[PDB]
Amino acid sequence: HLQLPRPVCEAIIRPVPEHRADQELSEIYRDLKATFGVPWVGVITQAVAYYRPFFAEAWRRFAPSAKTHFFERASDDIRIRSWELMGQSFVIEGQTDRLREMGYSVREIGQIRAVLDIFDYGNPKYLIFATAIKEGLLSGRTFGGAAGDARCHFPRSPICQIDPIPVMVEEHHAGGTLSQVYADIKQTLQLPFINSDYKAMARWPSYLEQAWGALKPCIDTPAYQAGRFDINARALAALDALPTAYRMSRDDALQAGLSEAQTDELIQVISLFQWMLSGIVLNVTHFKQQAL
Amino acid sequence: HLQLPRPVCEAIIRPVPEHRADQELSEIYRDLKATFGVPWVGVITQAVAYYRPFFAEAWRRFAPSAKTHFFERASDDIRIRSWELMGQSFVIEGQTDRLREMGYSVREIGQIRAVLDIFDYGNPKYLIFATAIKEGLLSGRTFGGAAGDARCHFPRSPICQIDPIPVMVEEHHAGGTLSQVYADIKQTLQLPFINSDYKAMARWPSYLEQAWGALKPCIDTPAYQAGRFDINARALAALDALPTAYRMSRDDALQAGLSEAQTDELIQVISLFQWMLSGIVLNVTHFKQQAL
Amino acid sequence: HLQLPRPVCEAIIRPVPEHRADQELSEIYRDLKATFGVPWVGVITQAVAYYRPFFAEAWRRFAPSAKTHFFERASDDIRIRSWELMGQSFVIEGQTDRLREMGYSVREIGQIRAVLDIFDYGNPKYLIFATAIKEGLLSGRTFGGAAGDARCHFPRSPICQIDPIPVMVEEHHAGGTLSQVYADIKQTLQLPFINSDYKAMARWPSYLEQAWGALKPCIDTPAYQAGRFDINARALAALDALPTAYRMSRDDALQAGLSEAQTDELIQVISLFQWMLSGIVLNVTHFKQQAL
Amino acid sequence: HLQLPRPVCEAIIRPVPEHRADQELSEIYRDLKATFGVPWVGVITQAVAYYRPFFAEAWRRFAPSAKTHFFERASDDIRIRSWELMGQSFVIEGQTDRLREMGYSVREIGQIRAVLDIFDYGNPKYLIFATAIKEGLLSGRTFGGAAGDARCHFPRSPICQIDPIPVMVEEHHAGGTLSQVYADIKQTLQLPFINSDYKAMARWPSYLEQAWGALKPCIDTPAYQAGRFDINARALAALDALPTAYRMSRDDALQAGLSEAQTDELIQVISLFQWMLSGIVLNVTHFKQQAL
Repeated sequence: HLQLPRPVCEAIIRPVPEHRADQELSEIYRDLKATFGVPWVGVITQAVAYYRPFFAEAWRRFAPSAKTHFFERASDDIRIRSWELMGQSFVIEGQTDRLREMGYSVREIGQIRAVLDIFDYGNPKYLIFATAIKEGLLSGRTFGGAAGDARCHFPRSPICQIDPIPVMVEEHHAGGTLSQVYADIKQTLQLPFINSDYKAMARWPSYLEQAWGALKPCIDTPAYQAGRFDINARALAALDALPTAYRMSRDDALQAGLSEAQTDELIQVISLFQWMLSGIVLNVTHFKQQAL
Repeated sequence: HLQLPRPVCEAIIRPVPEHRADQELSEIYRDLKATFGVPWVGVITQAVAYYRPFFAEAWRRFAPSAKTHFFERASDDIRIRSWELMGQSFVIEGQTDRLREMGYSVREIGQIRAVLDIFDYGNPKYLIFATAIKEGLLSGRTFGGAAGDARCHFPRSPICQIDPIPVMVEEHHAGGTLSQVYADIKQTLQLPFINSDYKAMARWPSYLEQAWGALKPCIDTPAYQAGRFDINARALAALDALPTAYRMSRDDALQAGLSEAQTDELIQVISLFQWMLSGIVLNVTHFKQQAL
Repeated sequence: HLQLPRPVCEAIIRPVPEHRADQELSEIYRDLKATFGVPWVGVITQAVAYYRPFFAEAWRRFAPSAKTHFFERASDDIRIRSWELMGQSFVIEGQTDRLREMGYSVREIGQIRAVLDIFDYGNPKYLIFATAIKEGLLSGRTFGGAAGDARCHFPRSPICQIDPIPVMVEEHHAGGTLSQVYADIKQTLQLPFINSDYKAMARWPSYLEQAWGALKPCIDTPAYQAGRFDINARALAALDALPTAYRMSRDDALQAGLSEAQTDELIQVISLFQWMLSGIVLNVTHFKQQAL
Repeated sequence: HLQLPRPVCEAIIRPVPEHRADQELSEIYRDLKATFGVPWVGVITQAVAYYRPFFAEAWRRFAPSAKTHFFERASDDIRIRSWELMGQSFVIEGQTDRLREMGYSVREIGQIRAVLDIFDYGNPKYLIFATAIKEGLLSGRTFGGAAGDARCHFPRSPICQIDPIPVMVEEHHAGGTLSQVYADIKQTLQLPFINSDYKAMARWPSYLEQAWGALKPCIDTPAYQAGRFDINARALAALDALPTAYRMSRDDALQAGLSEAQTDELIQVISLFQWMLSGIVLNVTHFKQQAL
């Protein structure tokens, strides 16, 4: 009965997407993408972006760890675990053939796998970042900092795809039918937003409904909820193990320039996204397992 | 009341899309795109591609002209005329303010214009090609070939975007309301196919539904049907003025490897697509005037 | 025996290249590239950009004309004339067989032509811009702006290559012998700088060694000097026919924030690049006819 | 005083570069790049590619292992080991200060690092592949295949740079000084060819002049020599642990269609490249530490 609570969330989330970002924000957005080695700024960071002096300083405190061999391996090990959990817990009778029947060519199915690959690789990095932000605020604690194995502090595996931004069907791009797929997900996952993951799948409307439609019955089953706690506890372990110490408390929030009250709302906001992220990692894993 | 007849189109169309093309075909596809200087193979040429040795040979007979200063200016003057025609015959309200209110940012509206630019540039080039193919078959005639102004034989203005293929929501990609928006168009336009320019617009569903919604009432008004005659007449004039003579008769079809039967079917296919291309040139013009 | 008088420029040129440009200036560079529809910022515009508030202002005033059918055709008509001129004045030996025998493959020779095309397309546009800036300052006149044919004000031929920036071997990149070919070019062309064109061709040092060596004997022959004057005059004529009036005189330069002392230097600097731009249009034409 | 014996190479090496590779071979070249996740076909694979039916068959059999977490981790640990090794064996002064003073902007130095990054990531993967071909042929043995940890069989970390092909100044591109730096490199490393990485560094000839000059004294110091053997041993150990069994014996090479004469020749060619990739791994590690 291992299970992860969806927090209270009073808070209005105010993402700054990349197509609206001003030049100052877009610089941090670029540093973020380059450092992780991902071609998309996640909604979580679009949302912490609203509290921009916090985001700026938090990222600055976190960026050194993100650049390390340790952080590459820690994220990669969360992807592997998800691949392990979902393969053991759920039946994946594939869908390459289902897609062929629908009309999809081998080229197209390639392009889809390539999109799911991006998020497969990128989400454990956002999860760990989310975790550090939320736990730093909540506990005021200093995390990581140990020397240990010197190879842990080495530069991460260096190749990366950072351009272009994946094609994403935003919520105001959406027509009616797709809007209902988008409402169906928000409700099912209990989120006020559509993940970048689904939006990029949505470029292929008929493909997204098929995939989501196979994933939906697995959400909040006990094995899913167990698996999600597991993924969550591993991001908590990566937080404890950062190569460069990370502290960003409520008081560092004030010093960064936020009111006490804005810090309270930020905590609700990051707690929501942090809870979202262990779930999307199972979610993306599922889509990718079907795709093979 | 000048009108140009929608022909009979008994014939099944069988386009080989780029994501399906094999190595041999993809190579002619690359030469096509490179010469015209467009990043997409048009449905017209996808469809004539089914009759591959005719398509191969016809393209060979036409490409010398396509590479010329003459052909660049003839295509460009067709765009200019359509801009001229639609600007006068139609009151087209600006509508970027609507898009803004729907939630589209200044950057997104930019990307949308960039897509319309592609087709605004490329469709006169496909229109003239489809005209050469059609009339060569019907009349057996040898068109152009005059020396004239030596500058007409000069290399065309050199710059092109060749990549990537635009993002198109193909018909099997399409979801619910979009399959009915696609249906709406097929019917209104009397076509069995959805054009590439709509599919590219389809990446922004909400933007398609009401760009199209604004254009639909214009189709087959007298000023529309007349503007279309004008565009069709000008492609016939560019056909007569080709700097390298083009002949591809019915008997060349047979020589190419086609049967009498297949050639009969090809004539129906090219006539339908040829008819389509003057309509789509006004259509794209309309979209693009809306988007100022 | 006709020729373009080389101006005297004692003035130091201080180009801001794209790889040192700050955010604000990159934003203007970007807009310049998107409107011209070329992938590179000219050394001409890099040197004017030093006197930044004047550059910013000459560009806002000129850009309305740059976006027009008139400006696209006028620039393109200068490319045609240079092709005509060099073709009739010079017997140019083909060099692709000699490239082949040096080791160059078909694709490579193709890459070489593609780069040449970029400058064959772009440079007349810079020539006209430079002419406008120079004459506006020398004469104080308002140029163009007559109503005339409505089509001249239409949007220009709409698709372009903006990315990536051409691979250019800068002077501080060059090793010994490439620094000697750069020295040669400078003295023969009478310039204190290396054009973007040669640096781009310099990606293939041996090809540049060849194409420059075949061009050089033709430099400042009578047929060159007369053709150059004619190219020049075409730019001056392009100036009087601009769709949207352009005035940027000394009084305007002062108002933009320049001193008296900086305006005299700017007049010198633009004067030297203006003279230059007639020569580079012919030079790449020779290049490009060598490579047929 | 440990050292890797250089093998006698009598054989003429005959690489098909990406810019000459035909359609069939380019499609093998593609798959190799999309599996390794690098944007370049290595010269080792270019030379084995001459023996094309053997090349196709050795890659079909090795590709199952290359697609695995094991292979990703194992290649990555070779990168980690060389960093560790050159770091504790050598005190390497920074060079970015001299690059600055030479004229290199912050972005250019950034670009150079990004190119170094590529090889830093890819080369271990080419080391291991080359090791499998050499040992397979020399010993007739089946390599890897034991079940072990299930995770080893999982899909590798799923993101890559596959385009564009790095800018590489080939030997028929090079001019005067470059040819002599290339000459220096060949004799110093005892190779009758230039590696992809020096030709890439060569886009910036003065950078290559500087980075190679700082390396060359270190070449064949005891420390270098001893470290190179270690890297070589770990490749040999990666070979015994391949997730999916690999056999490609001389007998196998006969079935693929090689004579006995070509197989002797192929054994000499792969042997010389096999020896070489242990060195290039240390070599670029050095450049990269020079450039921190």
